[PDB]
Amino acid sequence: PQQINDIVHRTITPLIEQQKIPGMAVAVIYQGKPYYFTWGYADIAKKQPVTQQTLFELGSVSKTFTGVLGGDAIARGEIKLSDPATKYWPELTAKQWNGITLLHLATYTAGGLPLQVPDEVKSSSDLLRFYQNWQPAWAPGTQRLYANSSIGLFGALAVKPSGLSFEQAMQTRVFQPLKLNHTWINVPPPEEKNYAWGYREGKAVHVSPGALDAEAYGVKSTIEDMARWVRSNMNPRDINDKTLQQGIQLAQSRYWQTGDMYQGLGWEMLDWPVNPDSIINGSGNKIALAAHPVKAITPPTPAVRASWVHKTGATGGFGSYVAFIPEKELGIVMLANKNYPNPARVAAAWQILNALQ
Repeated sequence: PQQINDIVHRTITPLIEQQKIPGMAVAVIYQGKPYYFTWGYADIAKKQPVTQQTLFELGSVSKTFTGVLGGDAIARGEIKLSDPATKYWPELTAKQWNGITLLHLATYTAGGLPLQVPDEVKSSSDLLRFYQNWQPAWAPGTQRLYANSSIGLFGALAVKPSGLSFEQAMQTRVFQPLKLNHTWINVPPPEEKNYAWGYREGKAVHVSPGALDAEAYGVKSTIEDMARWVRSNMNPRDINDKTLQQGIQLAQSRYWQTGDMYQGLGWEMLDWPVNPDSIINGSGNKIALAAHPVKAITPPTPAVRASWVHKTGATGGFGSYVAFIPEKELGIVMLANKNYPNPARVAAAWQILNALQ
């Protein structure tokens, strides 16, 4: 339908020009079906254009994969969200960890875990020392403070019963069943040809290694795989793998309320129809990174199909966004090789999906 083409070109074209994005890929999901768009260059210098094969850094959109992998392990009976973090990390003996559960880690409510794992942390002993000496600001379950060190630790612990590394657990239990065949945490040598460069202040960059990077911001993927990721999270019931179907549903359950937003595992949700000012303003880092009081939802609300489900992600050189509405079979993936302001991403997505409603 040419309607989709129209609304996308009228929305994304000025976005690209205004934000000076070198390359971009967009998928709209309309009635379940993907429609693809690509602009500009994956590699400016070599004049390599963006394609449907082009790999982008997803940044914190990675956390949605981490949430779903966590859900899958719950469904496997390997972990429970109410389990204490120390149950999977006996060497973590510090006083302050007593009441902190997996749920808290996964939902940024452990009590003030920092945004980033410190650059100094470069070994297993370094990472233990980091968490051993960490001193919470608040009691568990009182404040949401968005943080890589929180959901990152959730991911590393959640796979401990499987006996597999986070990376292999993720590939074998999530990517592979969903045929995300060009989705990587570590881009192998034959695929690096497809790996876009990111651009920051004019320079070409790739995300640097860091502790817990795989769990928090380390996934790379194509627009096609990302379209498949969205369709899967929109309709888990059409997936063969039953623990994965169940994990997908657990990640969209509502564990907390703050303002108009509900916290899932990785995913964040709002009731649909949604107030556009709310998600646009909410996505800006002055709000998104701020500490906010939370309201426990007990029992956690089963995945609500009348939802706006969504996640932003950034690295130094990349900016990504994913949003969908299960009840409407409507969704969008935006991948760009420049990190541009979150509210601009959400405004563009809103205007596209609102026109298609």
